[PDB]
Amino acid sequence: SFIRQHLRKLAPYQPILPFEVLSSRLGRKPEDIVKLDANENPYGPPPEVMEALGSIRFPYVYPDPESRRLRAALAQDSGLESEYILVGCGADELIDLIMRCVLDPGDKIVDCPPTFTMYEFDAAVNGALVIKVPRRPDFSLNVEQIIEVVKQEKPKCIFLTSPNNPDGSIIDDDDLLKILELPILVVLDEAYIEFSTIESKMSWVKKHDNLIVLRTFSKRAGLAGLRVGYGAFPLSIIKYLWRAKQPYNVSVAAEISACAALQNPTYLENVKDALVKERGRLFDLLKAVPFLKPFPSHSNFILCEVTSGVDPKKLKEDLAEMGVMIRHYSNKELKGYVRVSVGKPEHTDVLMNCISRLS
Amino acid sequence: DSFIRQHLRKLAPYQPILPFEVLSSRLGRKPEDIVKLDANENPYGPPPEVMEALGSIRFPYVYPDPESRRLRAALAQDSGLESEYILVGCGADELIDLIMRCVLDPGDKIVDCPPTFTMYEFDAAVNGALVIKVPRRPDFSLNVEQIIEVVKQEKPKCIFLTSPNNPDGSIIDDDDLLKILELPILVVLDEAYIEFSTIESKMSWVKKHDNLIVLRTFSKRAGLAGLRVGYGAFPLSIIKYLWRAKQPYNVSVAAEISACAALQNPTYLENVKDALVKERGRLFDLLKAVPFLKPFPSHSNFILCEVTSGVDPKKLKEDLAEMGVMIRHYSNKELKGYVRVSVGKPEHTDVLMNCISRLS
Ligand SMILES: *[C@H](N[C@H](COP(=O)(O)O)Cc1c[nH]cn1)c1c(COP(=O)(O)O)cnc(C)c1O
Ligand SMILES: Cc1ncc(COP(=O)(O)O)c(CN[C@H](COP(=O)(O)O)Cc2c[nH]cn2)c1O
Ligand code: NA
Ligand code: NA
Repeated sequence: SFIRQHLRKLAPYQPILPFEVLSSRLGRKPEDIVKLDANENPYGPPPEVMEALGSIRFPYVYPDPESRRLRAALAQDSGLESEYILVGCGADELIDLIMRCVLDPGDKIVDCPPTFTMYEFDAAVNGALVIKVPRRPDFSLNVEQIIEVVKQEKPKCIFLTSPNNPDGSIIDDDDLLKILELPILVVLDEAYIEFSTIESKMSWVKKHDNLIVLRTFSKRAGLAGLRVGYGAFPLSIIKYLWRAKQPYNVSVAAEISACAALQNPTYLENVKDALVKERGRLFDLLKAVPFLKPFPSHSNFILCEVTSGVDPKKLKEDLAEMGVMIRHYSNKELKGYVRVSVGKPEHTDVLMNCISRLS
Repeated sequence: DSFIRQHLRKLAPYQPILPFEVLSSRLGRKPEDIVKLDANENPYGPPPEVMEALGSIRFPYVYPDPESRRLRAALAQDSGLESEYILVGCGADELIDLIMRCVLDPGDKIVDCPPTFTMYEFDAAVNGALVIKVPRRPDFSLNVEQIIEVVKQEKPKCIFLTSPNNPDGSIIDDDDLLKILELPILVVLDEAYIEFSTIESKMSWVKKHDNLIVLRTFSKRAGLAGLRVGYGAFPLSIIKYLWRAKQPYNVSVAAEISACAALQNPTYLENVKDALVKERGRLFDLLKAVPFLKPFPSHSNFILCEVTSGVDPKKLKEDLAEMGVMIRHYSNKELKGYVRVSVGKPEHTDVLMNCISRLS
């Protein structure tokens, strides 16, 4: 085989399926499926987006390789100069790009599960070796053990999600600053920060040349399908990433949609506020379910430990049969939980109705 | 001193081109007053079904199908090849890079046959592979006897072969391709421009050659370069592993929707292809009459010219840009002596020739 040896036993990522595919499999129209498994924004993007997408002037022309219009808009949005900002085909592209540019095969990376499964997946694809330092029972980082493995094994980078996926807890500044004192590249993933009251740390990259901060349009801004994310990078790192990055992965539709979304700050704030409001209602409803233990969250989702002998995978599959999709991941660190995205109030109501009829 | 991998600290960047909105600002001209013939884009745009579909996307806020299965079903119908052999990429660019990422360890070797598409050498450098060059012959044909000899000597993992080639447009004949396929190497045949030729696609060959991959795109004939959607035919023993290593969601909803829509209008696709083939012949004869340009025959939607008579090819390209016409010049050893002119509308050719006369 021509395939690289380390890929021959790669464990694949476990993606989820969209409405058009779910319809065929569940026997339901898309409008008759409640989809709470990928932290998507059920309100969709501001109306400016579909107006812009239906009037793209140059679909036949390659996109701007420098995404300079969006980066100017992001400099306005973030307060960080555009020289520090890269745009990616989702935050996913930037996670992978960082690893491709920093990790030689055999280099080590620290991961803190339970967390976003793409870090371990991307490390495996790139031939890096993962050092797992598990989070504490309250999902907080074990900084003492992070420091120890960093001293002992000299990993090159660590990814840290805040608000974390899948539980939604936030990393306190002092923990992050303690890790930034180490000779390691820290990538702070702020994919869900808009659902919190915490300020983005994008500006910190000007004071820490071993910090990257990642963001996305996929969740709050309702553009998951168009694939557009971004990040703040130290100038000493971004100069090399520019040279190694693929020229045209950010499509014209991605750039146009993100710029259009930013033109409606009132819509973006209102949908965010609606989702934050429903998060509290959903939490209280799930807490009353005898076999679910929800955790507090600053994101647009709620993690539930499944208790009382209930099979968490079967719970997820049973709800899917009933027309409601929630997230279950089959690996050792996550298989005991289910993760419920925050949707419209009527989506929560359907979910709780289905839960009440289980078994 | 730096977190960046050592081999990337010396990387030569790719030289991309700029879109109309950036050109307008840089040149001080409206886009309608800029003639853009530097990236093999289709000036007619995609079939009208595409902008209709893009304006009515139902679920922009939902992740796309990680398996792009609706488009792959349509591509199976279009190509006659079963969908299990077909991958969809964020442009053919994604598939070129994906192949290299899955097949080349650092230090592994790839054969390249310049002058050709510069992304092969760029992607090889980014992935830490070693490029083994077998230059094409003076008529741009492959040197099969040298490819055979170098494969035995260097034991490379793969070879990329463009047909119609970028930047000259010549085609690889079946016997040369078959001889190369007998070698212990992965052969990637890049058919990005095949629709502008009279040659049939070889996607079906991957069912009998498990060391052949065939790449295609919607960016050129189908007018979807900005939406980023390409595809390829892969042996089942290779595709199984590419599926596992591929990023889940790089093919956007807009990419899948636009490509499916384009395929609903075969008449439009044929008519714009025929208009571009017709203008290719007219453009060739006009360029041939320019004393300091030597155009080469082409089966694609572009014409390569050797710049002769002591004329600076880079300055020619930059002077034309100052007049509002963009053609391709690439600054590397094998390509710097040429300019490449994409085939546009007849009126685009006419502006180009006016500007050439004003330099001459
Ligand atoms: C968005 N993650 C989403 C949920 O994935 P999962 O936790 O259920 O496995 C969807 C996704 C996207 N790629 C893989 N899964 C996300 C991203 C990336 O979002 P974009 O690429 O769309 O910008 C990055 N970082 C985090 C923490 C999350 O949750
Ligand atoms: C032989 C060949 N195979 C694949 C692609 C990629 O097509 P996609 O499906 O990804 O759109 C191209 C496109 N080449 C264009 C001219 O590039 P140029 O020759 O350097 O001027 C534009 C481009 C895209 N990426 C870098 N350049 C090509 O010619
Ligand atoms: Na409970
Ligand atoms: Na001539």
